[PDB]
Order: sequence, then structure tokens, then C-alpha cells
Amino acid sequence: MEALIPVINKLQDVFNTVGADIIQLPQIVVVGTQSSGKSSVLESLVGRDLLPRGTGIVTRRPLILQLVHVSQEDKRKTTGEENGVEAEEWGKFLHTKNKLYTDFDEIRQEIENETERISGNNKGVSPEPIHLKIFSPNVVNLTLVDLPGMTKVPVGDQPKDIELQIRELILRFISNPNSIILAVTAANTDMATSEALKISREVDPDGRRTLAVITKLDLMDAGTDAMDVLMGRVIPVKLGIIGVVNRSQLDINNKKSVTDSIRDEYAFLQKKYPSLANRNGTKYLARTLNRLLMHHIRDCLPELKTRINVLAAQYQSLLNSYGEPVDDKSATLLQLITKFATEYCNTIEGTAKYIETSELCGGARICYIFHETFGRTLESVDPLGGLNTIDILTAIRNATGPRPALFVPEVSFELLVKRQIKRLEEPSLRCVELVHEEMQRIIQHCSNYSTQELLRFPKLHDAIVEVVTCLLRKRLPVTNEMVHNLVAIELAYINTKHEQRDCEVIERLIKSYFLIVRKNIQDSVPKAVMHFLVNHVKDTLQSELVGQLYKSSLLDDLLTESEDMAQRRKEAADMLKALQGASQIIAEIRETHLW
Amino acid sequence: MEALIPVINKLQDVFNTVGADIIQLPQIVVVGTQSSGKSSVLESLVGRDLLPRGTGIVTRRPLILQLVHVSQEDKRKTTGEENGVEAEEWGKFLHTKNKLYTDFDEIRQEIENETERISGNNKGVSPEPIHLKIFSPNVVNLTLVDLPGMTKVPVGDQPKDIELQIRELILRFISNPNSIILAVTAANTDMATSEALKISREVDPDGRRTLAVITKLDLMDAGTDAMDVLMGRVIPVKLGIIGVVNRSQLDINNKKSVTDSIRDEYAFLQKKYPSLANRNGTKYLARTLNRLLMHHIRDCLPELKTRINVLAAQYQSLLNSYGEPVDDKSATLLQLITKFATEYCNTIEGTAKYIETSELCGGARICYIFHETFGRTLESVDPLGGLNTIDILTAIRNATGPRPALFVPEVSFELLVKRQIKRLEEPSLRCVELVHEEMQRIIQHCSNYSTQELLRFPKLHDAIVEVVTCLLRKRLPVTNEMVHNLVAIELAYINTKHEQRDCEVIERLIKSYFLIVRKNIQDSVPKAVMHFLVNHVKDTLQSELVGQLYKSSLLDDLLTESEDMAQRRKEAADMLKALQGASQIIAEIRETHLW
Repeated sequence: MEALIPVINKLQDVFNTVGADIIQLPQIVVVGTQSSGKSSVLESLVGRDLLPRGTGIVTRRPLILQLVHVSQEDKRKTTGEENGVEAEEWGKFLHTKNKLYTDFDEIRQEIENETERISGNNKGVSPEPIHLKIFSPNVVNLTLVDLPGMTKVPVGDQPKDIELQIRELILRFISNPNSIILAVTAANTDMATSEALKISREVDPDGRRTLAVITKLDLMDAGTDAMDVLMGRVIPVKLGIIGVVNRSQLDINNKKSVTDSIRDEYAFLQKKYPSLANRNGTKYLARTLNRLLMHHIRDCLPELKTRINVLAAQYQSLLNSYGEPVDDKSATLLQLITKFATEYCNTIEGTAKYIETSELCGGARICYIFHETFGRTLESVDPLGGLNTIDILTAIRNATGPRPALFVPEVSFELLVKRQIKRLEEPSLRCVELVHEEMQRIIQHCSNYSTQELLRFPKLHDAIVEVVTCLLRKRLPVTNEMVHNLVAIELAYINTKHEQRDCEVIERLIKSYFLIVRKNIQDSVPKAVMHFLVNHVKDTLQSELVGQLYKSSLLDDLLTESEDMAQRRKEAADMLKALQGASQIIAEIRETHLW
Repeated sequence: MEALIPVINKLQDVFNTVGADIIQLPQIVVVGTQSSGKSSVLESLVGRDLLPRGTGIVTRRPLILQLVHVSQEDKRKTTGEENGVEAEEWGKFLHTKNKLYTDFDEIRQEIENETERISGNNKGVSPEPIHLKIFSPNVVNLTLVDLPGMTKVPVGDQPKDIELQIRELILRFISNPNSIILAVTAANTDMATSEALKISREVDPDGRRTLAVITKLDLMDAGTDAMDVLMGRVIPVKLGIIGVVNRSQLDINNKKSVTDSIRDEYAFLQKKYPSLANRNGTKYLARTLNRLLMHHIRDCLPELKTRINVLAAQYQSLLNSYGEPVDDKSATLLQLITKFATEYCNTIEGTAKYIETSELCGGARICYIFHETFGRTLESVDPLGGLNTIDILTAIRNATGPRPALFVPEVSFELLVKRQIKRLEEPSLRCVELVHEEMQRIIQHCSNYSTQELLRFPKLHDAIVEVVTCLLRKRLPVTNEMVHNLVAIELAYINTKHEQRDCEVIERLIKSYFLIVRKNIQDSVPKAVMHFLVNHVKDTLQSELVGQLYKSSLLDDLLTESEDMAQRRKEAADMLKALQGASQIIAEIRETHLW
């Protein structure tokens, strides 16, 4: 069936209403470049002009366009949702509350107003997306995500290094293996020089998810026809290439007729391209995009279902936590503190059901630092320190003095090995902070995934984070001093009593004693850190939380709920209902589609 | 060889000064009983009256009678050893110089006066022997040890424990395996009743080294007969029994000619002893004693030669130490401090040439403590002993919570292994104390063998010993704290990162971790102890010595000297000369006796 796309659209609008996350469900992301009239193509598909276009960047903020296939039957069921104004091809904004704008001039004016208000004179990066639900009968069910396009020469007033930021934003958006890359390039510049195809190949060298679009098919008269480009024989695309005659900004701003432009484009394609005319059309292009999106949804159905189940479980836990009455504050807060301490201890030991060997965090990261980081850093130093025998001879001569060399002075050895042992001090401290910082990464990590009950009340989460940070800061100097004392004992007092022959003996003693000291440090420092820092704090975390979260009335402050938090709770309950409905709908589909 | 006899006597006048007999040597020790006529027999043997008369107790201090036959050959062994003596017949004391006693009565009076002065009014026994050498043409070369006689009158100013003191003094001499016990036995009663026989059976029931001389024969003329005791039918001996008549004190005090007494004794022996008349006598007793001594010297030739050479070398080294006293206070003190520091460092290295006669070469012993003693002590403390079913059950139930336990919680295992490891603190302190005692023994070795010149100045010796001991004792607590910290660190770390069933699992894990911790502590703690104690002392010995000993107002007090030290040095020089002479005399024998 084709209800999967409407279900995804419902999920997306719910996510936007509840602060949509970066992890988005399968959607078509459009990437353009210089002289790319993406907005013109979207208007041609819609059949009316409703967005501002421009060479390269059309809107300097992310734009979410939901083309809803609202047939004549559903016109009265969708126009009546808000206000009383109704039409056949109409757009709704959720960033701007209600106020349906049937007239496209109002939509353009609102877009310009918001762009000026937010982006300002210099157009930077705005992670907040812009949502616009378009309803029309001609348009098929589709979800388009428009972002600034990669351009060698930035258009308008923007940072000269904005190209890297745009590329990183596109990579972040298409990181999930569910986005359909709609590549739009100007016929004036070869696709090889275009950056959109470069990024598409970087994320996917094969054209398994990239649809190349050739625009500006009006200037080919002054040059060469794009027939070869559409065929795509230099860099074949496994999905195909569709080209249309893009409309200039001047004509669009003059309130032109979209039907005339579509007719001219169709005639041009039919004449210049005897074969690339059946599928190179607005309706055909929209249907091809919808089919590609459906294919991607079919491919990602297992991962999509896994993500949906994870989100449903998270929201169920959030609802269960939020519904607990504040009655009996002491017992509930004590239970929450005990649960948080148990989760933290399990994460330290790795027994918590949120971290595995695949993911580096908590105990796993500490073990990696102790074994690989610290061990490899210590091993990086050569046993002799890389000093040539000439240096050893010079040191021996300097220490012994101007007398014949017949007895080996051990002090010379002490002068050299120490220098190497001192170099072992720096990595240890570097590791200690890496461990300390790692503890900090735990504090939020659980709250990010495990202890959402902390996120329920921001005050409680902040207080717990501050208490844990203070405990870590108090324990850091003690562990650091103990490690430094161990290093000092192993460094200052080494001794051997605990010309060529003298140099050889000194070098051998240096190597042997340095290896022994390195082994001792490797065996001791991690164990000392576990003693003073990890093991000591494991059980003490619960006691510290209990003693710091309750003096006489601190419980009320911790469990404070904000109005924004209440709104988020309501939106999350709505999201939970939507997730339950989506899971019920998906359960109808057989497992044949989950492969 | 005659020269072999006097030299041994010189040894008896040197080692006995420092205490007991350092080396067993062929010698004659006279042991008497109550109412013993030893004085008369000795006077008859000497040919003149030179000892106190009377029976029972006649001398209160160890008196040595060293008769030397006059001969030009022996002169080299007499004048060279002493400051110089030459006369016809005379007695000389090694404790006195520049005075020759040509009259034996004067010798006896001087001996009595010295004994009274040293021992005071008391008749007890003092720890100070007497040296006496008698030269005459009618005395065979023989050395005897005339110990204080037995007294049966404990009452009076003399100590009530005189018998015990006399027994201990006699034992100190006869305990040597090379000594020959001349037992003076009273013929009035059975030989066993005599104290000499009683003491003889304590360690030498065979009597292989016991030569019996029967006294108190004057009163045996009427009544009981002494023939039974003379024949040895009471306590037979393997060497023979000699009968000498006890001369009356009154007759001797009246200036009785010794020749007349000898004639009377010979007549009495002929009349009363037909079996043994010319075969028994004081001269025959002296000849038998000399024969036994010479035969024992012949038997001990190899070992005696080796020991004499070793002692000669050692005393030459001591004289070299005693050779040149301090000439410049500051320079001599600095040289002594530097030499002491070097010797201490060498001893710590376990390679110093100077070594004791009872232990290892100082620092080497310390290594042994770290190898076998400490390891065996640690292994003696088995992991089992502190675990029982009741305590294990209680710990498991407490760790699990308010519900029964059917698993193996890690907290209980960690607590139990920590408690077991805490038991390892005591062996560490034992090893540290052993190392400290070894260092004290090294200090004593340096004081007594390597720094005899330091001994000459007792103040400096005491100051150095006290300073070193105080430094070691002050470094001791720091090492103890470091080892305790190491033990505490080694027990908290968890190495697993890289009801009967539960109890058995807990016990096995505890045993494994305890063994691992024992290995780790045995590998580590010795290094820390050497760093804090061995290396630190090696580095700071000179600094501490300079800081504590070097002063501008202690040179005179530290370097005090006394004439007694000069006398002891002269005695040591005489000892060295006598040892060299004995070595030269003994080096004239063939080599077949060595194998």
C-alpha cells in the first residue's frame, strides 16, 4: 500500500510539534549548487509559485515541504482543520501559528519576514527547520528537505567558508541511511565540477540513492544540448536523470503563469530530446520521487521499526515517570536517587542495559584508556629513550671526570633513566584527566538515554550533575597526588645498588630498569586510580547524593516542573499515542516487507 | 719444636683479654677440687716457691704459669715480642714493663697484692686473667692455666655464689675441644666425689682429654690408701694417673729447699708405691703434659697453621688501623667519615671485602630477605583461616539485601578479599624490621671489623652509630606508610575487568585474588623499601654525616685517647709478632701431612 508515506508524514509533523529530533524518518533531501532553481522546480511540480527562488541558495534555513496528495474528496476534510478559509492548493505553517495563507504572496512575505528576522544581514546556519505543509490534488505525497547548496562562489552575503558548513550540515542530515539525495545542478557548469555530485559520491559513490536533476535548460542554445548529460555516460546514475527548463527569478517575481512554463518545458524536452519526454515531466518527476521514497522506506523498514520501538519504549517510560504523584516526596526522591546510583554503578561496571563493548562509554572507555591509551603511550618511549651511544659516552665522561675509565659510575645511569621515567609522568596525568573527564561524560550520558527521570525535572538533573561534578573534582586531586607520588618514588630512587664496556653496561642497565619501572607503573597506576577514584566512589555515590539532595527542604526545589516541561510532557504523550498507532499500522504489514 | 710452645702462650695472653677463647688451641686447663694441693705441685714443678700456699682456694683470679726452658734459640721469640728482657732466671708479667723479678717470693707477693687490689676485700673471681712467664734452667717448657681454687666457705665478704662463678670460669676454658683437663683429685675420698670429675662427665664422659693427678697424699699415709685411686680403678683414664705428694704449707713457708722436698717425695713414692716409684713425679707430670701438648699440636698442624696465618693477617690489618693515630684533627676526621661512608656503601652493595665471622657480607643478606624469607613468610599466611560458613552466609545475605541469596554478589567477594589482604600487612612489617636489623648488623660489622681506628675513639664511634640508627629509625615509618598504601591500593582494584555453590565460588575467587595480590606485593614492596631505605641512605649518608658530626668544638672530645688504648695496641703488636713467629716455625714442615 501507500499509507506508509502518510504515516511517516504524521510522525514527522508530530516530531516537529514536539521538537523534531535530528534522527528523521525516510525523507527526500534536496542538494543544489550554483544556478540551481530548486524552488522553481518545486513550484512547477505544485503548479503555482509559492516560494522564493535564487541562484544557488533559495532559503538560507532548512525548509520542510510536505506535498500532500489531497484529492477533491479530501479537500473538505483537510481545509477545515484550522480557520475557515479553504482552497484547492493551499499551504499551512506550523512555525507561524494558524493563519492559513491561500494567497501565495502572503506565504512569500511571511517567508521573507522570518528569514530577515532570524538569519539577519549575514545568513549563517540555523539548525531549526521551517515547516510548510502543502496540500494540492496534483502533488503526490512527498517530503522535501531543502538546505543551502554547495557553491564555489557564495551567493549573496554569507561567510566565505560557508561551503564547509553546508557540506557538514548535508552530511549530518543524510547520515541516517534513509534519505533520498535529490541532486540539482545547473547545465552551465559540468556535473564533474559541481559539488553536489561530489558529496553524493562521497556519501555513496554508486548512484543507488542519488537522483541527478539538470536545470537551466534554456541556455543550452548558446552552448551544447544537455542530451549527453541526461544520459549520464561519464558518471552513470542507477536511478536516472531528469531535466526540466527552470524558470528565472525575474519571471517568477512578475506573477507569471506556471501552466505556460510547464507547457514550454514539455515542448522543449519533446523537441530537443525525442526520448527524454515521457518521464521528464512535473507529474512524472513527482511520481518518480514518491516511488524512490517508497523504495527507501521498504529498504529501511527493519531499522525504521527498530527506531520506532525504541522511541515508543522511551516515551512509555517518560509517561510512566511523569504520572507519578509528588505525594510522599521523601520516599520517591530516595527511590530515584537509589536508582540513579545503581545505574551509575552498573555503567561503571558495564552491567547497565544501555552500553555494550561496541559503544565506548563508562567502564568500557576507562578500560580502553588504561589498556590502549596509557599502555601504548608508555610503550611509545624507547627503552633507551632513543639516545645514541655517543650521548651515553659523553654523559659517562662528564660524570666520571678527567680520570681513566675503569669502574662504571652508576650515577650516570641514574642521570639518564630518570629522564625517561619523568616522561612517563605526563601521559599518566593525561590519562587521569581522560578518566576524570570520562566520568563527566557518564553524568549526562545516562540522563541522555538511561535516566530520563532526571530530564523530567531539570532542577533535579542539574543538582545531581553538580553534586557528581563536585565529588569528581574533590577526588581528582587526591588520585592525582597519589599517582604523582608513585611516579616520584619510582623516579627519584632507582639506583643500581638497591670506556666501551662502561657504555654498554650503562645502556643495558638503563634499558632493563626502565622496562621494569614501566611495567610497575602500568601495573600500579590504573589500580591506584580504581582504588581512590573508581572503587571508592562507586558505593559513595549514593551516600553523597542522599547527603547533598536533602538538608531540610531541598526536595521541593529538585522536583520543580516548568511550564515548558509540562508542554513537552503533553507533546510527548501525543507522540506516544502516534507511535502506538504507527506500530499498530505496521503490525498489519507482513514480515516480507521487513527484509 | 720448642718455639711452638711460647707463641701459643702469647695467644692465651691476648684473646683472653677480649673475652673467652676466640679460637680453640692446644692448651692445659687445671681443674681442682676441695682441699687440693695444686699449689705445692706447681711449686715443685717450677723448682721454686712462686705461688700462694695452702689447700682449698689459694688464688682468686685466673693465673697462668708459663715455664720456658732457657735457650739461645728461643730468644728471637722472646725479646722480639716484648720490649726486651734478658737475665738468668726471672719471672715477667705482660701487664707490667720495665721491671724484672729475680726473686720468686717477690713475684708471689706482687701477684697476691694485684689480686687483692683488683678483687678487693672479696675473695670472689674477677674477669681479669694474669700473664706470667718464668724463665729458669730447671723448668721444662710448659704452660698451665691455674684457675682459682675451690672454696667451701661461702659465708663471709666473698660472694655466696662463688661455686657457680668458679664452675662457669672453668667451663669457659675446658669447653674448647683442644683443651686438656688436668684434674687434681683428692685421694681421701672417691674420685667421683671431686667436683672436677663431676664437671668432666658433663660433656666428656669418655675422659679422652682428662689427665688425673692425685694430691693430698700426705694424709693418706695412715688410714685409707691412695693406691686404688692411683691405679685408676675408681675412674680409669686413657692417659694415666700421676701421684704427687702435697707439701705442707708450713715447711715451705720456712724456706725449705726444693731439692730436699723432691728427695723426700721420691723416697715416699719408693716406699709406698713400688709399682710406680720412678715413673711418677712432678717432673714426670710436666713431661707428660708437654708430650700431650706437642702431640696435639702435631695432630692440628694443618688447621693450626691455617688459623694462625689467618689471625696473623687479621691482626696485621688491625695494627695498620692502629698504626698511625690521628695527626691532624680536621683532616683525619674527614678521612674517617669518608672511609666509613665508603665502607657502608660497599656493605650495602654486598661486595665489601670486610665481612664478619658469623654472618654474610652485609647487603647480600638483605637480598636473601627479599628472595626466600619474605616469600616463605607470605606463603605461610594462607588465604584460609579468616573464612567460615557463618560469616560467609552473613556477608552474602547482607550484600544481597533483605531477601535470600541464590547467586554470587561481587560486593561480598570484594570485602572478603580486602579483609584477607589486610592480613598481609604484618609480613611486610616483619620484612622491614628484618631489613632494619640487617642494617644494624652491618653498622656493627663496620664498627667492630672495618673501623677499629674508630673504636679507638669511642666518642666518634658512638656518635656515628647513634646517628645512623636514628636515621634508619626515622626512615622506617615512612617506608611502613608507603607499604601500607601499596597494600591498600592492591586490594581495592578489580582484576576481573580484563548456598554451597556460592560459598565455593567466593572462596575460589578470594584465593585466586589473594595469590595475585601476594605476587604483586612481593614484586613491588621490596622496590619501595629499597627506594625509601636503601637508595635514600646510600644517597644521604655523607650529607647526614657531615651535617651531624662535623663541628668546630667536637674534635678534641670525639678524638679522646687513653694510655690503656696504647697498652692494648702494644699487646696487639706482640700478638702479631707471636703469630708471625709461629707461622714461620710451622712453615718448616713437609707437605705430605696436608693430604
